[PDB]
Amino acid sequence: AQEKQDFVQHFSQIVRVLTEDEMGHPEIGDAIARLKEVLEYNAIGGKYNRGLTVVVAFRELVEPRKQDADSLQRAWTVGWCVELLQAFFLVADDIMDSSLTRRGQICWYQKPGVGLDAINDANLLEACIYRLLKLYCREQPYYLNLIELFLQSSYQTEIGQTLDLLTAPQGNVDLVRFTEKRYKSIVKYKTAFYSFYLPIAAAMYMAGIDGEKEHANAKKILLEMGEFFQIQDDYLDLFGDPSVTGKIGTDIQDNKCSWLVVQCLQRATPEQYQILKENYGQKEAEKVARVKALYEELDLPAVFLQYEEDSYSHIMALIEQYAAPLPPAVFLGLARKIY
Amino acid sequence: AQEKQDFVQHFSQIVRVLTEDEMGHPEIGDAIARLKEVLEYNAIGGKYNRGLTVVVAFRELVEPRKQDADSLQRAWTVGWCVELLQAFFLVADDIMDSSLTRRGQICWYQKPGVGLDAINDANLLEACIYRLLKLYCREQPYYLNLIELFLQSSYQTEIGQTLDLLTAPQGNVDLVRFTEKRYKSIVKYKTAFYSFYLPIAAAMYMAGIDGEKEHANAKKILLEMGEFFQIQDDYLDLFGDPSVTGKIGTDIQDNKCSWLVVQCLQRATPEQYQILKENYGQKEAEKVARVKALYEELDLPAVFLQYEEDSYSHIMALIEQYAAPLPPAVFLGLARKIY
Ligand SMILES: [Mg+2]
Ligand SMILES: [Mg+2]
Ligand SMILES: [Mg+2]
Ligand SMILES: [Mg+2]
Ligand SMILES: [Mg+2]
Ligand SMILES: [Mg+2]
Repeated sequence: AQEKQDFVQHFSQIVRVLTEDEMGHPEIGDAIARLKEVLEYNAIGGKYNRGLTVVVAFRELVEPRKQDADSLQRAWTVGWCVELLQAFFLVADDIMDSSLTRRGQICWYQKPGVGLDAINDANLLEACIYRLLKLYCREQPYYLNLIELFLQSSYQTEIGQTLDLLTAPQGNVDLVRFTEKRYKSIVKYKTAFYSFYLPIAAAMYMAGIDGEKEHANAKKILLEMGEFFQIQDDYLDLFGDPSVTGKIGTDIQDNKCSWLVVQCLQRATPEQYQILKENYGQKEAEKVARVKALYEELDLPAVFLQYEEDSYSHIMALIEQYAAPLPPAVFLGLARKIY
Repeated sequence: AQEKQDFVQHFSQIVRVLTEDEMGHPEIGDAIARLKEVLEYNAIGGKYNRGLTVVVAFRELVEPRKQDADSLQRAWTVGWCVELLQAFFLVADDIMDSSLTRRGQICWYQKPGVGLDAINDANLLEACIYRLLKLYCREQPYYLNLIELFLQSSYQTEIGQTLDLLTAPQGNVDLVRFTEKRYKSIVKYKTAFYSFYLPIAAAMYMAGIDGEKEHANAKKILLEMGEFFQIQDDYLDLFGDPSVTGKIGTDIQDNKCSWLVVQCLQRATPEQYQILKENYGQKEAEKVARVKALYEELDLPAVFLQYEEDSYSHIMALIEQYAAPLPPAVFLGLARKIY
């Protein structure tokens, strides 16, 4: 896009401000050096889809007369705050899941000499958000709105992550917990709210669009798009092409409440339920092959393609009905890239 | 005191509001049940010194005409927010230090079926603070002041905890890192700011006392009292009577940048430095006996008693000079209980 350029470049000033700006407090140098390393390792390396969304939406939503360099700089900073929310979640999630890599890189907590100290580094990444907001936006009228937005997004992501941990406890294989309401509930709180609501809502407040109806309306579209994003992600984990996706999938081995397995449990005969009690969550490849096979027997990819078409119409209907007074392009830009 | 009563009782409504109040969202019941268990296990069981300080100071600072039931209830809620900040730090710190117990109880993360999931429970306890503030204080004029106070206290505690992790890395025995400036720096950020500034400053904002000079002045007294509190705590860890303290100390075994060992390193001859390189951080009891012995050879407890008297005069001088326009009783209440 026309913006990715400026977005990554501005990370350097984000880092300058967060480290240079306690330079008149030398006794904390050594911890501020470490915060620089946490930031650099964890905030950089993604695609920045969520950060950039804030910027794109800011550009589509704020009257061009009010888009000076200072404004823009604030929008780039809020974008980065979304990225940092992200980095915080991911560093913590990787520790909890005992992950090895992320973005095909070694997980921060696995780096020699980091280990569980990453719990504190993860907290710091979260703290940094509110530092940047204060530094860049304290005089703006949407300041407190943004602060509350970021805290509510965290709470919701956390409540979502609880549901996820209660549903899929590693070692307590119980496919009984994997219902569709549960599934949709986890996605909503854990993924959709911060991934699809947070960034558009942030741009909105920056634009002065702060009414509860406007936000209720954007939220309806965006949680629905988040649910599709994640279902598509579950589907693609197994049936995607790794070269295209950049991802080699392991949902089955990791015991996930994937959409695929919810669907499968709704469509299994008892023999199949047991075939799935037998192979769900084994590293061994033939056990994994066996589950995939079961998924294909029951035409789950045809189910997915059907779901993908229905949901596309549904989102477009939602847009026609709830976008206004926002430009529909704000939503459709995102629909086009996810679909 | 005349208040402890009401403070613990009000925890029940804190819990009601944080769990009943998403009762019209059933799909998240099971996670809200878990949040209730996190709250109950981790927020209860301390002495509540920091929570109660908010309440005591609110009572000493707000004109009695403005202390209705609603006001008081808000002060009890902010007290609890300080307790929850606490609980958040402690649950996370125990995971990072691999602690077994706290408050002679099993650490939350060690409870069967919790483990590293406690990272998310700890984050939730933090989120709860901002939920309570919104629920109880959003219409008050000090709302945003409090929010910023709690976020800055966290950032500072975290930066402090970084310094601590960089200074005393478990397995990288290097007494070289344990200087006095370092020591004082860790205490300040890691302990004093949230333990002694946060609660008085919170009561201040609730009282309308929001000027930067007033807060700079309270901070001077309170960081100084925090430094004494912690030095006294380091001293008592080893030389305190466990029956009186309720604590059996293990700073030496756990490789701490204790005040005792900073002092010792300033007063060691090279033979002694090596005796301390030999015994600092061993579980084995005679190695511990050996370090204590070395501390007594160099009259560290006489050093401590001297420090305790000097610092007492110093705090009183600080109070005479920086309390106004607050009632000195706000500070002296706290001086009396710590000294
Ligand atoms: Mg994960
Ligand atoms: Mg996870
Ligand atoms: Mg996936
Ligand atoms: Mg500890
Ligand atoms: Mg610690
Ligand atoms: Mg101690």
